[PDB]
Parts: sequence; structure tokens; C-alpha cells
Amino acid sequence: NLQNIIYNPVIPYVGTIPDQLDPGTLIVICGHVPSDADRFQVDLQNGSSVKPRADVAFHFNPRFKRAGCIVCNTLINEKWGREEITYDTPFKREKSFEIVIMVLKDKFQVAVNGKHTLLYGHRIGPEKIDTLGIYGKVNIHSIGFSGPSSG
Repeated sequence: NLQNIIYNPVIPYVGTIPDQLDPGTLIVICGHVPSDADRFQVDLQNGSSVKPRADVAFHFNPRFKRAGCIVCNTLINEKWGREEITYDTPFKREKSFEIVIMVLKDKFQVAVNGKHTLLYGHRIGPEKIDTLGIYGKVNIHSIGFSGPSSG
């Protein structure tokens, strides 16, 4: 099963990731989108500093207004980079979801509810990631991790 599981965390959630995100590592997040959701985000960060705001290696941001979409980006020295938008979003208000982020050597691969959703190339060395943050309107049931050599 998954390791270092966290159940029913209070949002906003900011926690240290147990192990380095070496290639093949999986981050599994199960939750539900509340009725009043406009957006929420899963951020893989370098630290937990609020001021100055810690760099966000990978910002996964589902948005629900209108047709909906998913915005991905990177924050470095408090400045957002170029956004990468996915218009084919599997998320929707009042529906449960399972997000699986697989950290590969050159990029992140994200699947939602068992379906491939998007790729995001590394802009910050993944070894610099040590914190997981979840913010916005989202209800998280569980957070779990799986190492590449797990068995």
C-alpha cells in the first residue's frame, strides 16, 4: 500500500514530504470537489516559507469557472512563470477524484481517476522539493506516497 499516509487533512494543508521525489515516485491524493468550488491547487514546494513565498516547483491548479481547465506553473523567487493550460479537465463540482502524480526524471505525469491528464516538464530540480501544499476549495480524504522500489 501507500506510505506516509495522511487522512482528512485540514485545508490549507502544508506538510513535509517524507522522502525525496526520486524518479518513479508517486504522490496519490484522493478527494472531492465541494459545491462552491471555483479552484484549488496542489503545490510541490521548496520549503514552507510564506514570506518570502517558497518556490513552487509544480503548481497543479484545477479551475471550475465556465468550461473549466487546469493551470500548471512554477513560482521562482515569487514570480510565476509561463502558464501551461489543459482544457480537457476531468474535475467537476460535487465529484470525487483520485490524482496520481508520477515524478519522472524529466517531467511530472498526472493521471486523474485512472486517466492520463497532463505532462509538466521540470523547471526546478525535483530534488529541491520537500513540501506538499494543498490550498483552495477542495476536500482531501487522503494523501499517500509510493517509492520507485516499493514492493
